[PDB]
Amino acid sequence: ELIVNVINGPNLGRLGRVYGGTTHDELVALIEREAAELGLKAVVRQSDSEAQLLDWIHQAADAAEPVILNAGGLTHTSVALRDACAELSAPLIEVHISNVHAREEFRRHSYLSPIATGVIVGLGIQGYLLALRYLAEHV
Amino acid sequence: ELIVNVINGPNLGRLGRVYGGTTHDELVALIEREAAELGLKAVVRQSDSEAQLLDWIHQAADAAEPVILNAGGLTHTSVALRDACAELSAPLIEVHISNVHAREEFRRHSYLSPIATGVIVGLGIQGYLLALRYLAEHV
Amino acid sequence: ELIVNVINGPNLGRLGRVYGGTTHDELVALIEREAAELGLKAVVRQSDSEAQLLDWIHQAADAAEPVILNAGGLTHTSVALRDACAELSAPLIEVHISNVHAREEFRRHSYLSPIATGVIVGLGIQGYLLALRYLAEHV
Amino acid sequence: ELIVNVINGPNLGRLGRVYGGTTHDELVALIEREAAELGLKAVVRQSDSEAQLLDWIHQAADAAEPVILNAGGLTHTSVALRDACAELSAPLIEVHISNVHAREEFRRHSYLSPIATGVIVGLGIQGYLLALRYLAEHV
Amino acid sequence: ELIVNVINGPNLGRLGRVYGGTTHDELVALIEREAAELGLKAVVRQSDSEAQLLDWIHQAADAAEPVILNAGGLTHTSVALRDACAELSAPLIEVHISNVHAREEFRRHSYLSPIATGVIVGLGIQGYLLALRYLAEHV
Amino acid sequence: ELIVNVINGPNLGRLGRVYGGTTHDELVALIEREAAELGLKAVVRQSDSEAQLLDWIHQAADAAEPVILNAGGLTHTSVALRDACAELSAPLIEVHISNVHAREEFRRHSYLSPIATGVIVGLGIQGYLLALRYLAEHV
Amino acid sequence: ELIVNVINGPNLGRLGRVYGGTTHDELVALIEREAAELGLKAVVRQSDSEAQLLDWIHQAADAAEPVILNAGGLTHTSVALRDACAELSAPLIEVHISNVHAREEFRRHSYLSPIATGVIVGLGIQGYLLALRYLAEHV
Amino acid sequence: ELIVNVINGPNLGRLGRVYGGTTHDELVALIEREAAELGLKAVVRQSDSEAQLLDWIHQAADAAEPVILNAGGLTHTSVALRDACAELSAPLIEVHISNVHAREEFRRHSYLSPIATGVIVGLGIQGYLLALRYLAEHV
Amino acid sequence: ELIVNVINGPNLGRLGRVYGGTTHDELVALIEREAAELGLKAVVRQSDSEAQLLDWIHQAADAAEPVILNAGGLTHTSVALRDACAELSAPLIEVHISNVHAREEFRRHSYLSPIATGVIVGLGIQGYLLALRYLAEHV
Amino acid sequence: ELIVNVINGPNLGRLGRVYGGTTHDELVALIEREAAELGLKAVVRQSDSEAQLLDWIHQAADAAEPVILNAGGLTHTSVALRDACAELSAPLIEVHISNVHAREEFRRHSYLSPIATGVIVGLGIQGYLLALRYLAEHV
Amino acid sequence: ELIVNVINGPNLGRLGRVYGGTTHDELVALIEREAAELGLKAVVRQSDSEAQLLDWIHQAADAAEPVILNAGGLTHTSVALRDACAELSAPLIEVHISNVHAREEFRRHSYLSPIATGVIVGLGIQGYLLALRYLAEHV
Amino acid sequence: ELIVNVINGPNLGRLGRVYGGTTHDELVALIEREAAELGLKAVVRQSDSEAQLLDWIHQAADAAEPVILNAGGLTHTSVALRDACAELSAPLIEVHISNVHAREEFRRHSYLSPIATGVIVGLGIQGYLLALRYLAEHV
Ligand SMILES: O=C(O)[C@]1(O)C=C[C@@H](O)[C@H](O)C1
Ligand SMILES: O=C(O)[C@]1(O)C=C[C@@H](O)[C@H](O)C1
Ligand SMILES: O=C(O)[C@]1(O)C=C[C@@H](O)[C@H](O)C1
Ligand SMILES: O=C(O)[C@]1(O)C=C[C@@H](O)[C@H](O)C1
Ligand SMILES: O=C(O)[C@]1(O)C=C[C@@H](O)[C@H](O)C1
Ligand SMILES: O=C(O)[C@]1(O)C=C[C@@H](O)[C@H](O)C1
Ligand SMILES: O=C(O)[C@]1(O)C=C[C@@H](O)[C@H](O)C1
Ligand SMILES: O=C(O)[C@]1(O)C=C[C@@H](O)[C@H](O)C1
Ligand SMILES: O=C(O)[C@]1(O)C=C[C@@H](O)[C@H](O)C1
Ligand SMILES: O=C(O)[C@]1(O)C=C[C@@H](O)[C@H](O)C1
Ligand SMILES: O=C(O)[C@]1(O)C=C[C@@H](O)[C@H](O)C1
Ligand SMILES: O=C(O)[C@]1(O)C=C[C@@H](O)[C@H](O)C1
Ligand SMILES: [Cl-]
Ligand SMILES: [Cl-]
Ligand SMILES: [Cl-]
Ligand SMILES: [Cl-]
Ligand SMILES: [Cl-]
Ligand SMILES: [Cl-]
Ligand SMILES: [Cl-]
Ligand SMILES: [Cl-]
Ligand SMILES: [Cl-]
Ligand SMILES: [Cl-]
Ligand SMILES: [Cl-]
Ligand SMILES: [Cl-]
Ligand SMILES: [Cl-]
Ligand SMILES: [Cl-]
Ligand SMILES: [Cl-]
Ligand SMILES: [Cl-]
Ligand SMILES: [Cl-]
Ligand SMILES: [Cl-]
Repeated sequence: ELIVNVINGPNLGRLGRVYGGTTHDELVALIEREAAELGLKAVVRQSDSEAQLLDWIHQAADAAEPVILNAGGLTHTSVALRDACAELSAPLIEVHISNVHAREEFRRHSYLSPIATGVIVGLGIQGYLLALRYLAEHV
Repeated sequence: ELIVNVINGPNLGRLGRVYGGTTHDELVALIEREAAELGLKAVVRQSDSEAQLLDWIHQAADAAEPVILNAGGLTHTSVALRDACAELSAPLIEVHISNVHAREEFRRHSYLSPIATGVIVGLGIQGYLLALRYLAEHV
Repeated sequence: ELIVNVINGPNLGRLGRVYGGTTHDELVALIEREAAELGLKAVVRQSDSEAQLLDWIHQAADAAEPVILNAGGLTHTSVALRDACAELSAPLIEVHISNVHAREEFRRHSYLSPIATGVIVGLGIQGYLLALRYLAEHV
Repeated sequence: ELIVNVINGPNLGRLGRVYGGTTHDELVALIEREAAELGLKAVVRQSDSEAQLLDWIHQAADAAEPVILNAGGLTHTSVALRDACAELSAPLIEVHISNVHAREEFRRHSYLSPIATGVIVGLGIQGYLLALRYLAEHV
Repeated sequence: ELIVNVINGPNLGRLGRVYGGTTHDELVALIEREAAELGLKAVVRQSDSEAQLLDWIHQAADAAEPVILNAGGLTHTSVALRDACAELSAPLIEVHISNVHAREEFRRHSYLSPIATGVIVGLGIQGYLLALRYLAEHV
Repeated sequence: ELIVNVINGPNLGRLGRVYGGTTHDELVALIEREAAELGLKAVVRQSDSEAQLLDWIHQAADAAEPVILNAGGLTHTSVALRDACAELSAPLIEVHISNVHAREEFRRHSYLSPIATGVIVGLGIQGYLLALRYLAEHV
Repeated sequence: ELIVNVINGPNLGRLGRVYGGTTHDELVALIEREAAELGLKAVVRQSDSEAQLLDWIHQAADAAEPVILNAGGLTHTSVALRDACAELSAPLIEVHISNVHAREEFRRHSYLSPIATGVIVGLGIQGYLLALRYLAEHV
Repeated sequence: ELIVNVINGPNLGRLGRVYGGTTHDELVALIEREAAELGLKAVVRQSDSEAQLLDWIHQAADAAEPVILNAGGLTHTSVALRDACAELSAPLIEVHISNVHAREEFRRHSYLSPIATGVIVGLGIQGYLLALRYLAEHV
Repeated sequence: ELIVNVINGPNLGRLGRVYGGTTHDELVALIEREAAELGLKAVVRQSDSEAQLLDWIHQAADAAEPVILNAGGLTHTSVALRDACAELSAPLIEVHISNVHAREEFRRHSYLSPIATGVIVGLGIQGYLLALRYLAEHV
Repeated sequence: ELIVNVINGPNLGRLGRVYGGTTHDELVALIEREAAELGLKAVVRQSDSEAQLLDWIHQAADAAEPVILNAGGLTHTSVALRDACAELSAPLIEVHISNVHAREEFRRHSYLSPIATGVIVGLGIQGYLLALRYLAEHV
Repeated sequence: ELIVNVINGPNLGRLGRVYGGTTHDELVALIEREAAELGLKAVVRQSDSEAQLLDWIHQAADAAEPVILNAGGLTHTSVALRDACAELSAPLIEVHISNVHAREEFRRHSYLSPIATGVIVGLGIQGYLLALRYLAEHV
Repeated sequence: ELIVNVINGPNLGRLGRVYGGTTHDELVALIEREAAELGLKAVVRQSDSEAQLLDWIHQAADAAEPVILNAGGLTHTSVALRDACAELSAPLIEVHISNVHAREEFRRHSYLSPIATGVIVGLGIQGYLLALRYLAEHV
């Protein structure tokens, strides 16, 4: 179907001021533009609140919509986020802008990867665009 | 520039008979077709021999050409492969067809990821295509 | 005394749609019915927000009321939740609907168990009812 | 059906002289009284001999009768006990009188929990009674 | 410059009812009094909400103001908090009222210490005052 | 009372030629000046000899005088130093000039912290001055 | 010489009702038949009692007779069994019916293998027969 | 069917000059002789080249022929070898001439055992013969 | 008082045929002779049965008699033995004939030492005699 | 022969003001008295200096005299002390006054025990006397 | 005798374009020149193929010639290489050009060092020359 | 320049009575002779006192003279020694006479290697001579 949810977690609202010079609004505009090219509709949301993130994931579970998720630090710490993402019946693509394996050791474990469909790391902001293209070819 | 090397390691010659139903020749034809669309030239090679893989990586180092590398099992075991890939001055994108984080614990460490530019896992054969598209936008 | 607090953490609002087919409202009605049978009053609350959970625990600490707590994923990750529960002077019973020891290894550690009075796991929704009955016999 | 086996392992014969002031005979009389209230028949047995415990578990496997098991120290050490309990087709409820998570680190692993239906810890002698009530509601 | 942010995390609102008999309002009044003595202005804030804490840290990053941070339990669990604190360009002093090394083993790791300027533990409420004095000598 | 012992361990005699540009004699003069301001007497001693350090600690134990201790490398290696410091009945403040948590992993464990009153790290030479001020307020 | 002891440990009396459909008596009859073919005499014994197993091993030590040993769960837990088997001067062949390496991680360590002559796992009941044939060729 | 592949890995060409006095050609002649006795045909191959080993395993996968494999050092290091052996649909028997559990700790883990049918260790060269006999009884 | 229990666990009945050339009866006669010299009565018992050992320990707990215990392999494996020994109100001296620290790594942990009064290892059979002499001076 | 060296390491000079109320001089007088009873000569020495301890051990190595050694904290930290003690050709008995296994985890490893003849822990000051008696019976 | 084998493993053919500016041919010429000075003959070989390396080691084993070996990445990964080197009866000197202990943690373990005569690391290309000089003095 | 410091740590004064038959004075005479051949001056010092070793290292730091250091046991235990050696601006060569990797596991970690220029192990006393020759070629 058309709709794809792009969910960013804590601190991703500060993009542009490791993660590069593009701002979160620029990111939204890039995503929406690529999604229209692809025949999808992208709904892009960001929150520093875990409960707010869980609500958005819950809604994608009930609507059976795919999710492209950059959980930020919660990647490495939240079992609650993992359990909500485990209910999604449509694909889940875990995105990271930086290469989490070229940093601290503790960033090289994700609670999320074992239940995601796939993972894209280190490809910068284009990683989101590439995740979108995967989803457009997989319907 | 135009040229991109796609290097597959041991056992990837057997694709199609976890990794899906597409054969290695089909993979080559998909890659070459997408690369022409993108304005690149893809040189796709596969070997079960580590020394053969090292030679191909060496040549990409000397020519300063990017590499999209699916090292297979060597991902988790070869320091020699890592050291040769560390000499590449152009981007290196680590690809895995399956989600290595939804399998055995020992597949969740890569010698390669810390020196790659980025990593794509679990997106099937499309992961190669997406890696190509990253490289076409990054020249 | 009469009052018992039943606190559910993140994702437990979604019960019924591992954790079984009963909904969170059904759970509330089962608990309140069993508590009246037992001569207690049950106050049942659920939140995906850690701060909201901490507030409820704080209030039970100040009122010296017992707590039956199913913290969900926070069980395995929150030191903050643990520290607030450590102030309770009345009993704390840790409940889990599923058997956390028949799942992933990371679910077999609880920040909570060392400061709880006791723990009930794998007995489904009845675990809450049984926790209530323990508290009715222990006043 | 009516019958429930309550099996205590080594040292539980010494109850009453961490584990509280009730004796093993008092425990038997409490259990039998609660089981009659519930419409069940409780057969309560205790042994310091692992082979004797294995025989009792074997017999519950062949008769398809549920077991409430407090294995004492064997909880943390016996793979043999685990393997016999794994054959039970009726529910197995692991009971501990003390909170094993508020003690030594080595008491926080059980060979038994991964194959039990559920686990009750730290609720004192009432834990047995509560296990019985779970079984009476689950037939 | 004059301004110093003092940020307390979850449960620190309950001070006074390990952490001693002074209340959070008393703490605020002590800090403000010492800061005026020193020629600074202290802005003291407390929240049980991680997102609220992240917002305050974000604002100190944008204003280039120093932070004295007692994150409570989040010290040991939050990568998100760490990443926001890593953006601060002015000093960050990690404070703990209790000696975290004389307690549970899990309190002896901090996500925060590697990116802080310095750390003060076990000196009670005076630790905040001493952190202030460090900052007044370092401008 | 008036007297405070400031004990520096191996290599701290070389300060000034990570640890900054102030010399050990300058440090002594700074400490003595701040201690007089505070109404105390500071006795500052440095040795590369563990036995010499143990003797000084022994004497503070017998006199019931507080100690501010920067043990240098011995922090991470000496159980003997720990055991002598455990006899002190007056406060012990562990000081480190550098942030030991922003360095090698092996510097992030101290034999000393669990028996100290408190710990100050990364605040440079001022850490000693701040430790003094804690002791002047705590008599 | 002619005699070979075949010793089965706890739970192996229940064979036939992972370990397959053959019963312990059938196993005995298969072994005795193969041993006669080979010119040996097989003495096959089974016990759920560790002390009973130790006695049988002791007797093989004093008689200098080889042992084919399937210790069941005791494989992974008993140092006492290991020490008695270490006295055997004739060969000891450790047998397991299932593949212990395709199961839980804890089954992949044996106290016995380092002192055995050799080990056969995963070959079902034939493993015993093959162990016998090894011993008939090694006299 | 008749055919069984016996594959030896690196260094096994040097047998006879821990592993005993029989040469690799003697081993081949022993195997072929026992296989004819059993009504099978044994094809025995040895290589120090991992790629050569992978090719032989690939061919057994395509022909659906059983494999008796002594991978030598590759046992403990190769994920590539493991993945090729995982495709075999006929039985795989892992053989080791020495007892790998009476040696260095690092020899007590095999990448191969979890996907083999069964494993024979420490029975010398007879282990191959016994593996053959297992396969002759299992068709 | 006069009576001292000397309890030997599994395999110690075989002394004399690492542990030296003295037999268990010789050991008994040496102990009884030294105990009479010392004004005590020694009751020396040995069993390969854990339940039998637990019974003897239970009886020493009820009589408030000291125990000198060489548990053999059970030292390193039994939590049940530990828990029964923890009830003894008179001294418990753990004896080992061999030096358990000059052997396998797994012999360097004892479940028993943390609850014993003291431990004697590597002094051969004299260790028992020395334990007796400690008890004669400690009444 | 007659002579026995009793060597105490750091902090043991402070005995009497865990380790009990006897002073180091009292200890010396007790030892010398027991040694004369036994027909030996005891030379008792104590130092907080590792080099001084090494010299004394060196001299016992050259004279081939036994050593009873309580190294204090150095037990757990010094490889240098271990290597010098490894040269002794006469017996070495490691003594500890307290039970090192009922304390911190880090006290339960000794660099010394693997090269000692034997070890006595937790028997208080009598442990020295008992070590002497072992040596008098072993010449 | 005169002959010394110098064996370089994978990637060492690329020297000169961490490892410095000298090329592999320059290295060969330096070695041969120093070996003639010393009265030896140096045979210097390099391969990226493990099987090729094993063959060269095999030949040195059969000829009883010493080996100076820089295995590159295989140092840290190959058990096969280790086992072939373990057959050498003449000295084996492990050489590394860089300091492997000032790099990643995984480079600080060698499969080779425990069976080598000696190891030289971090001395650059001169390390080979120094290894030669050791061998010339040791015949 | 001409001068090279050769520093030996604890127990190396006892050479000659694992480490071979040459005495420390013989070692000094060998070193001085080789150093004169090379055009250097060797100053060779040995101490069992860590403080004495630190003083010598300090002096080499201030004079900018190279150091060849065999720290003995302190290699594996001293952070203080490491920190003083880290100040040296001229090369530091870590020498060990024995192969520390063919011994106990605990000898295979050095605090020193990560800050040394290079390391020579297992080449006996010649290792010192070879270290000298490295330094003569590196000025
Ligand atoms: O987009 C990223 O690279 C990242 O997910 C963002 C924040 C961090 O906490 C993650 O480690 C990486
Ligand atoms: O493409 C893959 O999924 C993989 O790289 C292939 C072979 C395996 O050894 C890797 O673990 C995953
Ligand atoms: O109720 C349960 O079973 C659970 O507490 C709920 C959510 C999960 O995160 C816990 O692991 C188990
Ligand atoms: O009932 C109990 O609390 C326990 O099962 C009894 C004996 C101990 O060994 C277990 O750890 C706890
Ligand atoms: O101030 C403190 O001591 C602390 O930061 C407060 C709450 C706890 O979670 C930390 O461990 C310590
Ligand atoms: O003052 C310091 O920062 C330190 O205590 C000095 C020397 C080092 O060994 C400690 O790690 C830190
Ligand atoms: O025969 C077997 O497969 C086994 O020895 C029997 C019982 C289990 O406890 C062992 O893990 C395997
Ligand atoms: O046959 C053997 O015993 C072995 O497989 C051969 C070579 C070694 O690397 C294995 O550890 C054992
Ligand atoms: O007496 C002994 O040395 C020992 O207790 C006896 C049997 C073994 O299992 C223990 O490790 C040591
Ligand atoms: O005698 C003792 O108990 C001890 O050896 C003395 C000092 C401590 O450092 C040891 O841990 C125990
Ligand atoms: O020569 C060296 O420094 C090295 O052996 C070469 C390649 C790397 O893989 C080793 O870690 C070091
Ligand atoms: O020279 C040596 O081999 C050594 O440095 C000397 C003493 C020991 O403590 C080191 O482990 C090795
Ligand atoms: Cl996970
Ligand atoms: Cl890595
Ligand atoms: Cl990844
Ligand atoms: Cl915990
Ligand atoms: Cl539990
Ligand atoms: Cl388990
Ligand atoms: Cl960290
Ligand atoms: Cl500690
Ligand atoms: Cl700290
Ligand atoms: Cl073992
Ligand atoms: Cl595995
Ligand atoms: Cl095995
Ligand atoms: Cl323990
Ligand atoms: Cl050790
Ligand atoms: Cl001990
Ligand atoms: Cl190794
Ligand atoms: Cl290090
Ligand atoms: Cl090394």
